Amino acid sequence: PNYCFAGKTSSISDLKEVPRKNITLIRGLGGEVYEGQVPLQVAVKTLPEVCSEQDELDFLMEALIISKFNHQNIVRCIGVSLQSLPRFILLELMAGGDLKSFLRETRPRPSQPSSLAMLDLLHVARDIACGCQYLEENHFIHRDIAARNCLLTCPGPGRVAKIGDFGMARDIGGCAMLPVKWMPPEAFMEGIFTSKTDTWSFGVLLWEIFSLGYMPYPSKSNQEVLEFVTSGGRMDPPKNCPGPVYRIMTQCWQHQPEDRPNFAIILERIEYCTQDPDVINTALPIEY
Ligand SMILES: C[C@H]1Oc2cc(cnc2N)-c2c(C3CC3)nn(C)c2CN(C)C(=O)c2ccc(F)cc21
Repeated sequence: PNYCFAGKTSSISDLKEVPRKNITLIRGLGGEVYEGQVPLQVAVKTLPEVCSEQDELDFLMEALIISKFNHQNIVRCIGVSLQSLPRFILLELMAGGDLKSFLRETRPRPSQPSSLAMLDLLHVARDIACGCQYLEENHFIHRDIAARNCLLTCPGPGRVAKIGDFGMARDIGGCAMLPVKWMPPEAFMEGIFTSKTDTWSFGVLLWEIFSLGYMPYPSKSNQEVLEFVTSGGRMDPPKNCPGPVYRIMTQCWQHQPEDRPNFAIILERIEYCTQDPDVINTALPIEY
């Protein structure tokens, strides 16, 4: 199978095959994902040896997708190991892990009262919006911009957030498998996807970030979300969320895709929130 990006067509022959003998698995991280070494530290995405032909093409497509991107806020691909079984996709090891687990585990707590501040959250949001802007200007529609699909370079203050998973854009599973909680009305009703699909999803990711890793639409099922969103329903601000941050979310959630901001506008608004002392001086809630 072939793949086209930035006006250039590529094939499996363009993937950087890393000799299997050079790869060593260290631990399971959560097909399985392992921490590995090539010394270069890597996250090893594996293809189960017992899989369908569609699973193989999906895996090969994902390798092509990630290898052709070149941006600071998109996970790097070191190479692949497709000439040995199980097949491997070699990614940049992101020591901070996924954004969802990070937010949940690093929540300000009585023991860690200042573990995260509004500025840490704004920096993550900017980093992903910068990755989204690169995808938008390269006419790539992600389809699942969500905390679970983002990674961090380290747990510390100099962390860099990156988009780490491209399984959804690759697929294009059933109804209860569509990430309807991250989807705008024209995507779940008409199956229409544009650059404005990622804007809506980004607003939901912003809610995930500022809620510190909660599941969107608390207590609502997929069908309830579908009906809620269709009827003009929107999420409330996460706890202690400054008004200017929530305003970015509600602009991302405009019913008409044309009324939703592009990522250059999102980045300008995130930048303004970081400069605003009334935003960054707001204390995050302390979980008991
Ligand atoms: C495929 C996988 O990639 C990585 C996974 C990790 C780090 N870095 C890369 N590149 C990683 C680590 C290591 C620091 C220990 N801990 N956790 C919790 C994860 C996440 N995870 C198990 C994944 O399956 C995952 C999730 C989202 C994603 F977007 C890509 C990946």
